[PDB]
Amino acid sequence: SLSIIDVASDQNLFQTFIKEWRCKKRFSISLACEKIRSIRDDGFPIKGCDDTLVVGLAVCWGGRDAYYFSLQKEDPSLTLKDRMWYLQSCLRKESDKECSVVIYDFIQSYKILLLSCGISLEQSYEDPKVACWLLDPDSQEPTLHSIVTSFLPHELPLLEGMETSQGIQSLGLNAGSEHSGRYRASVESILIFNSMNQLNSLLQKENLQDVFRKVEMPSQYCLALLELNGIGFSTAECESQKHIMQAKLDAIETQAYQLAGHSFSFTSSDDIAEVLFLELKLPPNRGRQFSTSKDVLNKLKALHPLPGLILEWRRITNAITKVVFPLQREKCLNPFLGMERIYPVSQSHTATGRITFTEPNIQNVPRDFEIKMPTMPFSISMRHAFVPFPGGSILAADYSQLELRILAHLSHDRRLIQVLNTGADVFRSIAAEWKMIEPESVGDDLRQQAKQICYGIIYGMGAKSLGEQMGIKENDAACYIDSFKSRYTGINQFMTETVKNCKRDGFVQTILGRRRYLPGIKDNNPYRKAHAERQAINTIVQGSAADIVKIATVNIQKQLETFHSTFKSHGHREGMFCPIRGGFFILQLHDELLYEVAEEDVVQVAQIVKNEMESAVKLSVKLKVKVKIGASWGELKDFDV
DNA sequence: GCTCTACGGATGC
DNA sequence: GCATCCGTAGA
Ligand SMILES: Nc1nc2c(ncn2[C@H]2C[C@H](O)[C@@H](COP(=O)(O)OP(=O)(O)OP(=O)(O)O)O2)c(=O)[nH]1
Ligand SMILES: [Mg+2]
Repeated sequence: SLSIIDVASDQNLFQTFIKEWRCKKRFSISLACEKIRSIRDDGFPIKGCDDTLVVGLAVCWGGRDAYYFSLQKEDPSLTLKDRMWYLQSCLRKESDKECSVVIYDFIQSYKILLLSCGISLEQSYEDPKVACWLLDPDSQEPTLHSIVTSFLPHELPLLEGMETSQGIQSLGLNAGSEHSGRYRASVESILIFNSMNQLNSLLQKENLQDVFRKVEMPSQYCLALLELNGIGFSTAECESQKHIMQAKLDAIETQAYQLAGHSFSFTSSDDIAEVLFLELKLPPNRGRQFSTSKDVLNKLKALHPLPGLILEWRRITNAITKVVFPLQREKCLNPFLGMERIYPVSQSHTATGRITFTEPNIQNVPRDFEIKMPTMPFSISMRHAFVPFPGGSILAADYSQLELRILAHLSHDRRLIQVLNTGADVFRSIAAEWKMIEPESVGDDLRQQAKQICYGIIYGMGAKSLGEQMGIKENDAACYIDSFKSRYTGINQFMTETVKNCKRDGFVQTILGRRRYLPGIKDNNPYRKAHAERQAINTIVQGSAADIVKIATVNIQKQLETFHSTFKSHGHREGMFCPIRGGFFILQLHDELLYEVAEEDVVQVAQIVKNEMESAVKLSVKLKVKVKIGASWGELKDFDV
């Protein structure tokens, strides 16, 4: 049954444990976290919540043995200094010592080990959660109990009465359900080592271990570093943007109240519909009798401008309560950098394979949009609020149209490869063809509309929605659909091949092999089947783009680790002088790698990032990037050097 | 009958 | 009233 060995009680036992740890090439370390129970005696205070504390580690290199490395200050021969030195030495990789450390919730445990314990993990990582996601990307978030049930059933009764292993977070890190951190961490290590061995066998069966250990887990390490750095924030810039946005919101509200007389509430869809359709003419679209989406008011723009006022009000409100308040709320402070950063929580459990940041979402920050504030547009830019550290600069690296290049790779579209290799900007060409204007005289918003039209046609947009977005008839939209499909015959061939392969195999394989299972391809409902086909087409391209982005991130992290000898992260600086000099991955936009590169190495790291992103996994189409240097995320001036 | 994600407000059996 | 649904934003 349970077998926990206190390696911090006897000197000879400690030395034997250290020797066995050094001899072994695969660990299962885990973190024991309890309540304060009240500081500096019970253990290291974990950064963030002040009600939790770390007590020690639990290592299990096979079997039920759960050697517990106690970090408690209460064997006098083993002081904190020598114990921590041994822990760091055994957790440091050197002289080609292959060691696969297995850690549940690797990102959070890495952050805890660095920020509180001051221990820099440098070995390989084998997060069981990441392997579980790799097996079933579109499945729900893998709880500890879920992995134990689905991969290690025989060890299930060891979790008897352990209901704390249900809230996503590992039982080792939470402090509820009693179960003092010793037993919790030890049993957690026992569970995760064997479940990760089973996960490795399954990965070998599915031929997914190479991607798991070469790109997926190194990208998880890069995301951990991202979480320790965190995207920048300026506070004052966001305050100014909020003040201007609120002033414009008040002006719009007063103008609308003057126009319509009464004080109808914008937030109420029923009130808006009543004041628009059944009271002030404004014939409806094709209570809640009439739809009141953004598209409806956008269509009703040639009429009197109240729908435009409501659209501006809605956009400003969405920017002010969904993007401004969350940033001002979940905003931290970094005393070492002297500036107010904000650390998002990364999540790689997305369906296609992208990385999305929660609490808050830095990716869904609306870009620069002009506002009509009479006094010419103020061009409200709250991405301006994401300033880097003083003496640094954002070094964003956005791929030239990435799903297009990956499409041309996996289509054998001679036309598309020819167009993309010799830069022609397919989206600008589409805008020029649609609007009959010259390709050199197309605005940014027209370019974005053309890009969303092209991607829609790629991903099976219907004629009705195509005509609705493009402002043309159903027949004209269908004719445009056939014109686009015939122009790129390889794209259509790839679409049919994708649908056939997803129907035959039940899943779709990414460029490296991170298969996504789509049983809906066998659905009988026509809408569900069509959605499954479209999401399979989008998976093999979008997940491939995210996987290429992860490879580029891994390569850039490697190159900025060998070069620019310094701490690998701001959290590394906090745990363990001189000006800042490094890359410091801060944010990802599913095709764009924002880096908090210092001013001294702006050119060098810019060249390194561009080279490692272009020289990443190569296709029949050259992968182009547009490195943009900015004093913030707003003024990203082009950087072709 | 474009995809992926988050996320706050609106309904809701 | 948890529990989604829906509509907004980014890619
Ligand atoms: N289905 C769908 N996918 C999109 C859409 N926009 C972007 N994607 C994907 C394509 C790329 O993998 C990724 C990059 O989005 P961007 O806004 O940066 O456009 P893109 O990089 O393709 O071109 P650009 O940066 O303007 O030169 O997002 C869209 O409107 N629909
Ligand atoms: Mg791009």
